[PDB]
Amino acid sequence: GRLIYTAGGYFRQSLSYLEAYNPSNGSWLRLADLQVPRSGLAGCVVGGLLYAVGGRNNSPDGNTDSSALDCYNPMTNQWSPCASMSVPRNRIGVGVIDGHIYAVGGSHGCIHHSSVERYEPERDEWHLVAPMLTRRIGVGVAVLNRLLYAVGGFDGTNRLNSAECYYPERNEWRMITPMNTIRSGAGVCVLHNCIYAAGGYDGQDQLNSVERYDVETETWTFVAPMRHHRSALGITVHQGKIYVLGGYDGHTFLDSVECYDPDSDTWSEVTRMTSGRSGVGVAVTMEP
Ligand SMILES: CCCC[C@@H]1CCCN1C(=O)[C@H]1CCC[C@@H](c2cccc(-n3ncc(C(=O)O)c3C3CC3)c2)C1
Ligand SMILES: [Cl-]
Repeated sequence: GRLIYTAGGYFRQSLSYLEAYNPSNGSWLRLADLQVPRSGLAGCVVGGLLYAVGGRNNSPDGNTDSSALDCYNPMTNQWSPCASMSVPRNRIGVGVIDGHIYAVGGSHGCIHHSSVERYEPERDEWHLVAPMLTRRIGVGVAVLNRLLYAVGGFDGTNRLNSAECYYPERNEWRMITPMNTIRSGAGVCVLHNCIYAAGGYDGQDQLNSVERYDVETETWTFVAPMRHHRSALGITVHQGKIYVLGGYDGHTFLDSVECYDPDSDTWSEVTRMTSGRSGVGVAVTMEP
Protein backbone atom coordinates (compact mmCIF):
# COMPACT_ATOMS: atom_id res chain seq x y z
CA GLY A 1 0.00 0.00 0.00
CA ARG A 2 1.07 3.55 -0.66
CA LEU A 3 0.49 6.62 1.49
CA ILE A 4 0.18 10.33 0.78
CA TYR A 5 2.81 12.01 2.98
CA THR A 6 2.36 15.69 3.97
CA ALA A 7 5.40 17.40 5.43
CA GLY A 8 5.61 20.80 7.05
CA GLY A 9 3.28 23.67 6.29
CA TYR A 10 1.98 26.68 8.16
CA PHE A 11 -0.54 27.60 10.80
CA ARG A 12 0.43 30.55 13.08
CA GLN A 13 4.06 29.52 12.37
CA SER A 14 5.88 27.00 10.17
CA LEU A 15 5.24 23.35 11.17
CA SER A 16 7.38 20.22 11.65
CA TYR A 17 4.53 17.72 11.15
CA LEU A 18 4.98 14.60 9.03
CA GLU A 19 1.70 12.80 8.57
CA ALA A 20 0.67 9.99 6.20
CA TYR A 21 -2.78 9.38 4.77
CA ASN A 22 -3.86 5.91 3.53
CA PRO A 23 -6.55 6.19 0.77
CA SER A 24 -7.29 2.46 1.22
CA ASN A 25 -8.69 2.87 4.80
CA GLY A 26 -9.13 6.65 5.54
CA SER A 27 -6.41 6.58 8.26
CA TRP A 28 -3.85 9.21 9.23
CA LEU A 29 -0.52 8.29 10.92
CA ARG A 30 1.73 10.87 12.61
CA LEU A 31 5.37 10.07 11.85
CA ALA A 32 8.74 11.56 12.82
CA ASP A 33 8.83 15.36 12.88
CA LEU A 34 11.04 17.30 10.52
CA GLN A 35 14.27 18.39 12.26
CA VAL A 36 13.46 22.03 11.31
CA PRO A 37 9.99 23.52 10.91
CA ARG A 38 9.27 24.65 7.37
CA SER A 39 6.53 25.98 5.17
CA GLY A 40 6.69 26.68 1.46
CA LEU A 41 8.73 23.54 0.88
CA ALA A 42 8.24 20.82 -1.74
CA GLY A 43 8.11 17.04 -1.35
CA CYS A 44 9.22 14.40 -3.84
CA VAL A 45 10.20 10.71 -3.78
CA VAL A 46 13.27 8.99 -5.24
CA GLY A 47 14.01 5.29 -4.79
CA GLY A 48 11.27 4.90 -2.14
CA LEU A 49 12.72 7.77 -0.02
CA LEU A 50 10.80 10.92 0.76
CA TYR A 51 12.63 14.23 0.36
CA ALA A 52 11.75 17.65 1.82
CA VAL A 53 13.28 20.50 -0.16
CA GLY A 54 13.61 24.22 0.65
CA GLY A 55 10.94 26.34 2.36
CA ARG A 56 11.24 28.79 5.24
CA ASN A 57 10.91 28.63 8.98
CA ASN A 58 8.41 31.37 9.83
CA SER A 59 8.80 31.42 13.62
CA PRO A 60 7.85 33.90 16.40
CA ASP A 61 11.56 34.67 16.93
CA GLY A 62 13.00 34.63 13.43
CA ASN A 63 12.25 33.84 9.79
CA THR A 64 14.89 31.69 8.03
CA ASP A 65 14.70 30.61 4.39
CA SER A 66 15.82 27.03 3.91
CA SER A 67 18.42 25.63 1.48
CA ALA A 68 17.95 22.23 3.19
CA LEU A 69 17.35 18.89 1.59
CA ASP A 70 16.22 16.21 4.07
CA CYS A 71 15.51 12.56 3.48
CA TYR A 72 12.87 10.40 5.26
CA ASN A 73 13.18 6.61 5.15
CA PRO A 74 9.77 5.00 5.79
CA MET A 75 11.59 1.74 6.69
CA THR A 76 13.25 3.45 9.73
CA ASN A 77 10.89 6.41 10.40
CA GLN A 78 13.99 8.67 10.48
CA TRP A 79 14.95 11.94 8.78
CA SER A 80 18.53 12.33 7.61
CA PRO A 81 20.13 15.51 6.31
CA CYS A 82 21.48 15.58 2.76
CA ALA A 83 23.66 18.18 0.97
CA SER A 84 22.17 21.67 1.05
CA MET A 85 21.29 23.55 -2.13
CA SER A 86 23.39 26.45 -3.50
CA VAL A 87 20.88 28.92 -2.11
CA PRO A 88 17.81 29.11 0.16
CA ARG A 89 14.60 28.59 -1.80
CA ASN A 90 11.31 29.36 -0.04
CA ARG A 91 8.09 28.80 -2.05
CA ILE A 92 9.98 26.26 -4.13
CA GLY A 93 8.84 23.77 -6.74
CA VAL A 94 10.53 20.49 -7.49
CA GLY A 95 10.42 17.65 -10.02
CA VAL A 96 12.12 14.32 -10.34
CA ILE A 97 13.65 13.12 -13.61
CA ASP A 98 15.62 9.91 -14.00
CA GLY A 99 16.30 9.62 -10.22
CA HIS A 100 17.47 13.26 -9.93
CA ILE A 101 15.69 16.09 -8.08
CA TYR A 102 15.26 19.51 -9.76
CA ALA A 103 14.86 22.42 -7.37
CA VAL A 104 13.19 25.31 -9.23
CA GLY A 105 12.89 28.98 -8.38
CA GLY A 106 11.75 30.15 -4.97
CA SER A 107 12.72 33.15 -2.85
CA HIS A 108 15.56 34.16 -0.54
CA GLY A 109 14.36 37.31 1.22
CA CYS A 110 13.54 39.81 -1.56
CA ILE A 111 15.53 37.69 -4.08
CA HIS A 112 13.21 35.98 -6.53
CA HIS A 113 15.17 33.14 -8.18
CA SER A 114 15.23 32.13 -11.85
CA SER A 115 18.00 29.63 -10.93
CA VAL A 116 17.53 25.85 -11.03
CA GLU A 117 19.68 23.09 -9.57
CA ARG A 118 19.82 19.35 -9.69
CA TYR A 119 20.46 16.83 -6.91
CA GLU A 120 22.06 13.40 -7.57
CA PRO A 121 21.28 11.06 -4.64
CA GLU A 122 24.13 8.61 -5.48
CA ARG A 123 26.74 11.41 -5.10
CA ASP A 124 24.82 13.50 -2.50
CA GLU A 125 25.58 16.55 -4.70
CA TRP A 126 23.71 19.56 -6.10
CA HIS A 127 24.73 21.20 -9.41
CA LEU A 128 23.22 24.27 -11.09
CA VAL A 129 21.63 23.85 -14.48
CA ALA A 130 20.37 26.50 -16.96
CA PRO A 131 18.18 29.11 -15.23
CA MET A 132 14.53 29.61 -16.17
CA LEU A 133 13.68 32.44 -18.54
CA THR A 134 11.55 33.97 -15.75
CA ARG A 135 12.09 34.48 -12.05
CA ARG A 136 9.42 32.37 -10.33
CA ILE A 137 8.47 31.86 -6.74
CA GLY A 138 5.33 29.95 -5.74
CA VAL A 139 6.05 28.06 -8.94
CA GLY A 140 4.29 24.81 -9.86
CA VAL A 141 6.54 22.11 -11.24
CA ALA A 142 5.64 18.87 -13.00
CA VAL A 143 7.46 16.20 -15.02
CA LEU A 144 5.88 14.61 -18.10
CA ASN A 145 7.73 12.44 -20.62
CA ARG A 146 11.08 13.29 -18.89
CA LEU A 147 10.62 16.99 -19.45
CA LEU A 148 10.34 19.53 -16.58
CA TYR A 149 7.65 22.21 -16.50
CA ALA A 150 7.64 25.43 -14.43
CA VAL A 151 4.17 26.90 -14.25
CA GLY A 152 3.00 30.32 -13.00
CA GLY A 153 4.27 31.83 -9.77
CA PHE A 154 5.44 35.32 -8.90
CA ASP A 155 8.44 37.09 -10.46
CA GLY A 156 8.97 39.80 -7.84
CA THR A 157 6.47 42.20 -9.46
CA ASN A 158 3.59 40.27 -11.11
CA ARG A 159 1.85 36.95 -10.59
CA LEU A 160 2.22 34.93 -13.82
CA ASN A 161 0.09 32.97 -16.26
CA SER A 162 3.29 32.02 -18.16
CA ALA A 163 4.88 28.62 -18.17
CA GLU A 164 8.07 27.09 -19.53
CA CYS A 165 9.69 23.70 -20.21
CA TYR A 166 13.22 22.43 -19.57
CA TYR A 167 14.79 20.07 -22.11
CA PRO A 168 17.51 18.25 -20.16
CA GLU A 169 19.55 17.05 -23.14
CA ARG A 170 19.77 20.67 -24.46
CA ASN A 171 20.07 22.21 -20.95
CA GLU A 172 17.58 24.74 -22.26
CA TRP A 173 14.34 26.40 -21.13
CA ARG A 174 11.59 27.39 -23.59
CA MET A 175 8.21 29.07 -23.08
CA ILE A 176 5.05 27.06 -23.60
CA THR A 177 1.49 28.26 -24.10
CA PRO A 178 0.48 30.38 -21.12
CA MET A 179 -2.36 29.29 -18.87
CA ASN A 180 -5.74 30.97 -19.17
CA THR A 181 -5.44 32.07 -15.55
CA ILE A 182 -2.76 33.91 -13.58
CA ARG A 183 -1.75 31.50 -10.79
CA SER A 184 0.81 31.88 -8.01
CA GLY A 185 1.12 29.21 -5.31
CA ALA A 186 -1.01 26.78 -7.18
CA GLY A 187 -0.81 23.02 -7.11
CA VAL A 188 0.75 21.56 -10.27
CA CYS A 189 0.94 17.83 -11.11
CA VAL A 190 0.74 15.41 -14.03
CA LEU A 191 -1.93 12.92 -14.89
CA HIS A 192 -1.92 10.93 -18.12
CA ASN A 193 -0.71 13.27 -20.87
CA CYS A 194 -1.63 16.54 -19.10
CA ILE A 195 -0.11 19.05 -16.65
CA TYR A 196 -2.82 20.17 -14.19
CA ALA A 197 -2.75 23.55 -12.46
CA ALA A 198 -5.21 23.74 -9.56
CA GLY A 199 -5.99 26.86 -7.49
CA GLY A 200 -3.41 29.49 -6.68
CA TYR A 201 -3.62 33.23 -6.20
CA ASP A 202 -4.21 35.56 -9.18
CA GLY A 203 -3.25 38.87 -7.57
CA GLN A 204 -6.77 39.51 -6.23
CA ASP A 205 -8.34 36.21 -5.11
CA GLN A 206 -7.67 32.60 -4.17
CA LEU A 207 -8.78 30.38 -7.08
CA ASN A 208 -10.87 27.21 -7.20
CA SER A 209 -10.41 26.86 -10.98
CA VAL A 210 -8.41 24.03 -12.52
CA GLU A 211 -6.88 23.81 -15.99
CA ARG A 212 -4.76 21.30 -17.79
CA TYR A 213 -2.15 21.43 -20.52
CA ASP A 214 -2.10 18.66 -23.13
CA VAL A 215 1.49 18.46 -24.39
CA GLU A 216 0.28 17.08 -27.75
CA THR A 217 -2.17 19.96 -28.42
CA GLU A 218 -0.18 22.69 -26.57
CA THR A 219 -3.45 24.10 -25.22
CA TRP A 220 -4.88 24.59 -21.75
CA THR A 221 -8.47 23.55 -20.97
CA PHE A 222 -10.43 24.23 -17.75
CA VAL A 223 -11.88 21.19 -16.02
CA ALA A 224 -14.27 21.13 -13.04
CA PRO A 225 -13.33 23.60 -10.25
CA MET A 226 -12.34 22.41 -6.78
CA ARG A 227 -14.92 22.74 -3.96
CA HIS A 228 -12.59 25.18 -2.17
CA HIS A 229 -10.68 28.17 -3.36
CA ARG A 230 -7.05 27.53 -2.33
CA SER A 231 -3.58 29.11 -2.49
CA ALA A 232 -0.43 27.27 -1.19
CA LEU A 233 -2.15 23.90 -1.55
CA GLY A 234 -0.23 20.66 -1.65
CA ILE A 235 -0.98 18.33 -4.56
CA THR A 236 -0.14 14.81 -5.56
CA VAL A 237 -1.25 11.80 -7.58
CA HIS A 238 -2.18 8.46 -6.01
CA GLN A 239 -3.49 5.60 -8.21
CA GLY A 240 -4.70 7.81 -11.12
CA LYS A 241 -6.42 10.47 -8.99
CA ILE A 242 -5.30 13.95 -8.03
CA TYR A 243 -5.39 14.79 -4.34
CA VAL A 244 -5.17 18.38 -3.11
CA LEU A 245 -4.33 19.05 0.52
CA GLY A 246 -4.87 22.19 2.61
CA GLY A 247 -4.08 25.72 1.55
CA TYR A 248 -5.60 29.08 2.39
CA ASP A 249 -9.04 30.18 1.10
CA GLY A 250 -8.75 33.85 2.06
CA HIS A 251 -10.27 33.12 5.53
CA THR A 252 -9.27 29.72 6.91
CA PHE A 253 -6.18 27.50 6.77
CA LEU A 254 -7.99 24.51 5.26
CA ASP A 255 -7.90 20.98 6.58
CA SER A 256 -9.89 19.95 3.44
CA VAL A 257 -8.44 17.16 1.31
CA GLU A 258 -10.23 16.90 -2.09
CA CYS A 259 -9.69 14.43 -4.93
CA TYR A 260 -10.35 14.67 -8.64
CA ASP A 261 -11.71 11.83 -10.75
CA PRO A 262 -10.78 12.57 -14.38
CA ASP A 263 -13.34 10.08 -15.80
CA SER A 264 -16.35 11.86 -14.14
CA ASP A 265 -14.64 15.29 -14.02
CA THR A 266 -15.67 15.67 -10.39
CA TRP A 267 -14.01 16.79 -7.22
CA SER A 268 -15.04 15.24 -3.94
CA GLU A 269 -13.94 15.66 -0.29
CA VAL A 270 -12.04 12.51 0.79
CA THR A 271 -10.68 13.27 4.22
CA ARG A 272 -9.61 16.00 6.53
CA MET A 273 -6.06 16.72 7.63
CA THR A 274 -5.61 16.52 11.37
CA SER A 275 -5.33 20.33 11.44
CA GLY A 276 -5.72 23.17 8.91
CA ARG A 277 -2.45 24.29 7.25
CA SER A 278 -1.03 25.79 4.03
CA GLY A 279 2.30 25.55 2.20
CA VAL A 280 2.89 21.82 2.81
CA GLY A 281 5.11 19.46 0.87
CA VAL A 282 3.40 16.34 -0.47
CA ALA A 283 4.43 13.08 -2.10
CA VAL A 284 3.60 9.39 -2.30
CA THR A 285 5.59 6.34 -1.27
CA MET A 286 5.36 2.99 0.60
CA GLU A 287 3.90 2.64 4.13
CA PRO A 288 6.50 2.86 6.93
C1 LIG B 1 4.06 33.76 6.88
C2 LIG B 1 3.11 34.31 5.85
C3 LIG B 1 1.76 34.65 6.42
C4 LIG B 1 0.68 33.65 6.06
C5 LIG B 1 0.12 33.83 4.67
C6 LIG B 1 -0.88 34.99 4.57
C7 LIG B 1 -2.16 34.37 5.01
C8 LIG B 1 -2.15 33.02 4.34
N1 LIG B 1 -0.71 32.69 4.27
C9 LIG B 1 -0.21 31.49 3.80
O1 LIG B 1 -0.96 30.56 3.51
C10 LIG B 1 1.30 31.27 3.65
C11 LIG B 1 1.89 30.36 4.72
C12 LIG B 1 3.37 30.06 4.48
C13 LIG B 1 3.59 29.52 3.07
C14 LIG B 1 3.06 30.48 2.02
C15 LIG B 1 3.29 30.10 0.56
C16 LIG B 1 3.59 28.82 0.12
C17 LIG B 1 3.79 28.56 -1.24
C18 LIG B 1 3.69 29.58 -2.16
C19 LIG B 1 3.38 30.86 -1.72
N2 LIG B 1 3.27 31.95 -2.64
N3 LIG B 1 4.27 32.14 -3.56
C20 LIG B 1 3.90 33.20 -4.25
C21 LIG B 1 2.67 33.71 -3.79
C22 LIG B 1 1.95 34.89 -4.31
O2 LIG B 1 1.24 35.53 -3.49
O3 LIG B 1 2.08 35.18 -5.51
C23 LIG B 1 2.28 32.90 -2.75
C24 LIG B 1 1.09 32.94 -1.90
C25 LIG B 1 -0.27 32.76 -2.51
C26 LIG B 1 0.30 31.69 -1.66
C27 LIG B 1 3.19 31.11 -0.38
C28 LIG B 1 1.57 30.69 2.26
CL1 LIG C 1 6.43 32.48 3.44
